[PDB]
Amino acid sequence: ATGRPEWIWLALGTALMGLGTLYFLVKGMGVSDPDAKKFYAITTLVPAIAFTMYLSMLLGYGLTMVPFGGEQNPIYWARYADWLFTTPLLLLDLALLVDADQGTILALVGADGIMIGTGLVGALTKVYSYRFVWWAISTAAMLYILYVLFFGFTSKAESMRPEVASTFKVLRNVTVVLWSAYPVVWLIGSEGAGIVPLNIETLLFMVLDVSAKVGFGLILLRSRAIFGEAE
Ligand SMILES: CCCCCCCC/C=C/CCCCCCCC(=O)OC[C@H](O)CO
Ligand SMILES: CCCCCCCC/C=C\CCCCCCCC(=O)OC[C@H](O)CO
Ligand SMILES: CCCCCCCC/C=C\CCCCCCCC(=O)OC[C@H](O)CO
Ligand SMILES: CCCCCCCC/C=C\CCCCCCCC(=O)OC[C@H](O)CO
Ligand SMILES: *C\C=C(C)/C=C/C=C(C)/C=C/C1=C(C)CCCC1(C)C
Repeated sequence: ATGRPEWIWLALGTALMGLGTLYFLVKGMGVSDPDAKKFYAITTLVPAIAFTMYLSMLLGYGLTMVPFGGEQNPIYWARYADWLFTTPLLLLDLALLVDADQGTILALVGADGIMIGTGLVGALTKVYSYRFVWWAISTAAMLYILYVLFFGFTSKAESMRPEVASTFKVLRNVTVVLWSAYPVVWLIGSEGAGIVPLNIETLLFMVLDVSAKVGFGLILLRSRAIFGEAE
């Protein structure tokens, strides 16, 4: 409904995830290389899931009211349903690019699950001061992920094919900068201190989400690093 001022950004987000899904879908037709097919499958699913959850927030299904600080506070819980399934897939794109081992993949996906899950608990907590305890644990799990992407993945990438290493380093830098903004927006927005209003908070997440999913995919899927070395 248009009674919520943030609706314009939810509608724009819905449209851009939908167009991004359609573009990757058609671009992925004809790809027969089995390696490339993995990356197209992982990367096309990411905006498709986000499309459905931006639509649920636009129509009002993905919104709940949570009492804290005396007031009833609108909390879009569908963001966490979105991020639970899309953030592991983005990490898989990076780990498959560098041929990460299985133990490291499991550690990354597990820390990511702890990240989003404790962020969800913090979003729905009724005692104000406890919301920030959960924010801190979630941020600690994120810092572990960022550490592994630098001091574990970067070291191996330098020992692989040059195009793999070069594409990895670009996507790593994009991920580190964009993921690090998310905890800041939560802390000063309606889920945390309440300094920035919800309509502006929704704009900022919309720009971060499209850049981290559609922009990330455009860089990856235009690279030759996703094809096997063939003659
Ligand atoms: C790829 C090309 C596209 C480039 C696009 C990049 C733009 C990102 C914008 C961000 C935040 C905008 C923040 C706007 C803040 C307005 C809030 C305000 O000023 O409200 C006044 C208030 O009533 C009294 O303080
Ligand atoms: C206006 C359009 C709105 C947005 C569109 C609606 C999205 C939700 C619907 C469908 C899922 C469609 C398929 C998603 C799975 C794609 C996976 C893929 O492309 O895999 C390629 C691989 O190479 C194969 O082996
Ligand atoms: C490789 C793995 C691929 C993973 C593919 C999975 C994508 C699932 C997508 C979307 C719908 C999300 C639906 C979430 C359901 C929430 C419904 C609910 O619990 O509502 C409670 C209550 O009724 C109201 O507050
Ligand atoms: C690498 C990724 C880093 C992610 C983790 C970085 C955490 C730092 C955040 C916040 C302290 C900001 C102030 C919190 C106190 C809010 C009360 C207040 O002073 O109001 C705000 C003021 O108006 C305007 O700064
Ligand atoms: C879909 C796009 C991406 C990059 C999503 C990123 C989400 C996070 C980095 C979440 C961060 C949080 C932390 C670490 C602190 C509490 C709140 C969050 C769950 C938003």
